[PDB]
Amino acid sequence: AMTMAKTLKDLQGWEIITTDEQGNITEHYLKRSSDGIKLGRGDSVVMHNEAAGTYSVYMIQELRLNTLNNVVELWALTYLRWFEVNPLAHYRQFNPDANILNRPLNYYNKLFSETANKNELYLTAELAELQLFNFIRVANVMDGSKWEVLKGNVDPERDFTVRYICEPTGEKFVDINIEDVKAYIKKVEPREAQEYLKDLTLP
Amino acid sequence: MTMAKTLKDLQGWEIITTDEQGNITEHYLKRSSDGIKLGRGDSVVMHNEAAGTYSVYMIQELRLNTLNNVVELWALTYLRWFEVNPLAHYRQFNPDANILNRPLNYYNKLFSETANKNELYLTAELAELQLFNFIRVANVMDGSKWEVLKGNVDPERDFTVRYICEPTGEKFVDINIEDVKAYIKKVEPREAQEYLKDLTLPS
Ligand SMILES: [Mn+2]
Ligand SMILES: [Mn+2]
Ligand SMILES: [Mn+2]
Repeated sequence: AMTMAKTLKDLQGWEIITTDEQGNITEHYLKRSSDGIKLGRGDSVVMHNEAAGTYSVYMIQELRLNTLNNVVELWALTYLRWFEVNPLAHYRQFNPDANILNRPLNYYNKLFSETANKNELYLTAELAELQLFNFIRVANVMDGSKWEVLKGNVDPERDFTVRYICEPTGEKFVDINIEDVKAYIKKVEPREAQEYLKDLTLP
Repeated sequence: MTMAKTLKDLQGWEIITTDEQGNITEHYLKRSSDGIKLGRGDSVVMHNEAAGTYSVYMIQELRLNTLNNVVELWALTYLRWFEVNPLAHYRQFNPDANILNRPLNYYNKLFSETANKNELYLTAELAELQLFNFIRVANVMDGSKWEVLKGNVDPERDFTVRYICEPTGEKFVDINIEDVKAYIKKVEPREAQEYLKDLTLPS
């Protein structure tokens, strides 16, 4: 018998659970045997981003299954973290000083990095392929109102708030109801959902 | 402040911005150490740790953040032979063959044994690449040039492309990789991507 070499990662045993329009036994979702964690469209996740030397957060948008060999591809909408926001572009849209006054740019860079909610994410329609071996934890993303309520009890590594969707460049913000984006993502087809989201920030 | 470096920092990739011709607008990346130059249209061999082997892409956009010089390298994903759907491929190029013998296995074995392992298949699916995973510039040519270079190919640098297809390795449409290359560095990134994407869709 061919004894296949394994790695610790193989102990987790991510399982592909397929279901029908509502029940079980099509729509797929991933379940980790070791702890029961389940991932599917609409779920936001904290992933290790080695290129950034820190974590990145995404909203799973598609579990692509290759029926010929069970190879799975996890695709997700990319959120931007505070340091990916274009401060000036942001203030020109929400701070009258940016358009009325002529303050030096550094003024807005310092102001943003000093006042921005570091746990406020910005949804973008830009898809990225994720690898399960980089999974950190399920993210708890909520809108501004819930955030106000939870403010005093936030787990800075799991809880985040989203009020806008914007271009990957961190500009052109559009108010959104993240909870509804989530419901919408797991309801309509992948390409249709992403395209709708992509058009929200362009004329 | 003494900044901590890694060997990667010795390569020093440089950002070069030029007009629609040259000078000091479009961007290119140049590695100071060996002079390697990368820009839209260029196909590249990258290490793919998720795949445990290399992957090939065609750079489609060099995104620059002029606020901090952080660059994002986006590229069209090529599929390698082992990512093609044997059935669909067989079924599309040889077929009008009323039958299918021992499906999966006969097709997987047949394709892998008759396919040009150095034939890539373009897809309009974008992926963000990291320079620290760059291996070498790929030499992707059309079918005619490949026959000429046939007996003198470098297995890890020389590739031939004749089709664009869906990321799932099906629905192959004839394309001229050289023409795609000229087109990519000529029109807007999104415009180019969207065009390539529709090439395999009903319309
Ligand atoms: Mn980005
Ligand atoms: Mn790695
Ligand atoms: Mn793929």
